[PDB]
Amino acid sequence: ICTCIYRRRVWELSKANSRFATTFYQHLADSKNDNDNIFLSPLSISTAFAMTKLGACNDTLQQLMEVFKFDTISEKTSDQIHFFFAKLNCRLYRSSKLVSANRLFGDKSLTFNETYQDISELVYGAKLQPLDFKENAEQSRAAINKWVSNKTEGRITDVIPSEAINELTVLVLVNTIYFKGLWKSKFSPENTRKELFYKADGESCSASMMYQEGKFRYRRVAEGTQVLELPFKGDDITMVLILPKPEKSLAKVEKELTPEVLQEWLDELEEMMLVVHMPRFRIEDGFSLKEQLQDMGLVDLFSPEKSKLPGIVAEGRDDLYVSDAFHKAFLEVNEEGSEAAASTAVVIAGRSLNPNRVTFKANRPFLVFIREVPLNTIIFMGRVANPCV
Amino acid sequence: PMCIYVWELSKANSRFATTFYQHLADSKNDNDNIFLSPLSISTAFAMTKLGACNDTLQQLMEVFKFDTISDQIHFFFAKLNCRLYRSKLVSANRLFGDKSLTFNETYQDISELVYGAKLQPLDFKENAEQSRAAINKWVSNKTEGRITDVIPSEAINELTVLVLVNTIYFKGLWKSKFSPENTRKELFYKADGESCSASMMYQEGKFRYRRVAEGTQVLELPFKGDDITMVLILPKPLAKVEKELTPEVLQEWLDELEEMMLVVHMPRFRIEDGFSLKEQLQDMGLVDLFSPEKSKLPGIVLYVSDAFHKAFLEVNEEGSEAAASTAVVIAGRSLNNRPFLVFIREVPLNTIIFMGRVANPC
Repeated sequence: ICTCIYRRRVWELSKANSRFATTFYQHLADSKNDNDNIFLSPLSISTAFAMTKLGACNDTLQQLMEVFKFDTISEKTSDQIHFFFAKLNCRLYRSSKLVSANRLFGDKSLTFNETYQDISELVYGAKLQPLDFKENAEQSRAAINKWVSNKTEGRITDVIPSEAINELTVLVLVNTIYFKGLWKSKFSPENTRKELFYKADGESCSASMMYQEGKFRYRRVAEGTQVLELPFKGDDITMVLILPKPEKSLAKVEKELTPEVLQEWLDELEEMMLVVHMPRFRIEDGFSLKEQLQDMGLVDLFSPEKSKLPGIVAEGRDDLYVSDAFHKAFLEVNEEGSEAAASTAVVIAGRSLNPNRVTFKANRPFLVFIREVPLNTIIFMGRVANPCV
Repeated sequence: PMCIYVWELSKANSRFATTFYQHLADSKNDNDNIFLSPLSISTAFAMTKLGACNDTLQQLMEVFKFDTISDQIHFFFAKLNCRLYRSKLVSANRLFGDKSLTFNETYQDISELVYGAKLQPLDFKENAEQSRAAINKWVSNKTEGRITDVIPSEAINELTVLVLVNTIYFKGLWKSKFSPENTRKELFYKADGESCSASMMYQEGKFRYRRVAEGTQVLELPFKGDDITMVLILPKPLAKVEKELTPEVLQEWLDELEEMMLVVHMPRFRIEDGFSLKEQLQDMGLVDLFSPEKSKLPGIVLYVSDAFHKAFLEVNEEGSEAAASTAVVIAGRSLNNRPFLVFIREVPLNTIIFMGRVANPC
């Protein structure tokens, strides 16, 4: 945009968004078997719900502000949050594509308040779309899924699974962020070799390991955890990997992740000339945020008995509540970046490199982050626990 | 003339190129970068050839591989040169002989018509040093200021008869220029246990590539006229390809190149190298010409005493400039992970004109 209440601005909100991001990851991770891959965008989640908060009141509002940690932005009122999001968004959605598919669908004569409509449209770029859930749920589901697959250029198709929508749904929320980007320092396909990945428990399996030597921001911190930042073409988006000393389990790294120690690691990285080895991997993960969030304190927005949602009116039957909330994420990373494999081979001539150069061999499970650096905003988060094919 | 005893010529020449390289390579150490122009050396000696005779003429015909294609060779070399000097590829040839000696007419007439070589009088007999200093000055002008010292110091003395000189100079712009904005400095740790600073260039584009046998990468960067080209040979992360380099090999590699897209990283550097042609040439077979009691050289007014060579190359963002001379001195006292191969070839006539080894680019 660039030009009911509870209680630079971009730096404050990025911090809030990061604390939620860590906590939601730690919970989601806690819920899972270690050999499972995780990948999700906290920013679409915090953004989708900050857009939804626009219509809530009384206690619903009060806890949205609290679950997503926006209440950490001291001396600010809930309305102020949407200005901060307006700023953050302007900047974010200016060889790095960031496409945000985000929407609130609903209809059984659900009329959104004029201003809800307008601020969602202005600050979040969302449309609050009337969809006939009542008479034709299957076409409604199909329609939603088609809208997302259009926004995400064909990747992320089955957002809304099947049964989750039917002639009883009121409002459903769907969000994702799509990123397509090329590596700053591409790997050459001629040095992609099958090697052994050593799983969280036990199994050795074959991943296609990529290799390159280059200058990257790296540091080896406490308990031998190596942090490494690889960048995309155009130095504002980077991928940060975290690989623990093989004695220490990643699981433990997850458990001790404060956003504060995450930052502390970033400040300890320096440009350094090293040898990189990391698998090519595809991670796709999608889910209903609803149970996860409920368990974290977001109860009232989903309860027909408790949802204070002034923003939306229905003729007579006012017990409007968020029936479901879905989120999917897809990452396919290879030698070129997060985009189409083209056979760009690489020839480096005239480089004699020091022995006793540090090696980075992510051949055992590691965390992944996709960080927007100027804004310091975590766009994606994950754990490549098994890239075997 | 006395004692006779195009692609064909290009082939002959190339066979000498590689064979000269290996003899020069094994006298050097792999830490050394080494640069020369085969074409210059074969030009200057195919010019000295018009004065030789009996066994010397034969030995010259046999190590500069003209034997593979006597008098007609010089017709062919001017034809070759006619198809070759016309974006800056230029040559110059010149004889500097003693002011008092009366040089043979017909010798001088073949030299000018066939090679563009004029006889210029100098006083070797009495004012030797100003004469060698004069020759070096001609070379500088004809190589735009790059080959400056060719003739050493103590080579020309009171008894020097003729100094035959050749010059080639090239300057060309890249078909795809490397942009300077993203040229990166970085430490090159040379095997002499030290870190010297290098400056690498980066670009991405379609280039004729092929990773041939044993994983050796071969890359051909074209210059603007698409006729002169730079070929790089990089080993799979050494001396090996040098010891296996024939004109055959080079052809086969260049034959299986594919137009593919790559990211190229190559250092911005300048390399200069100079050396006496003497021993290598002799034990390649050319013994008689340097050896006083055997050198059958009638046609000129006589033994060759020592030949000297020097060359220059500089690769940069916009293109590269290279230069070389061979100076054959007739009766003057004789004296004197890292590396990749570089070839600057003219494709239509397969003329290797410059050839080298780049090691240190600091």
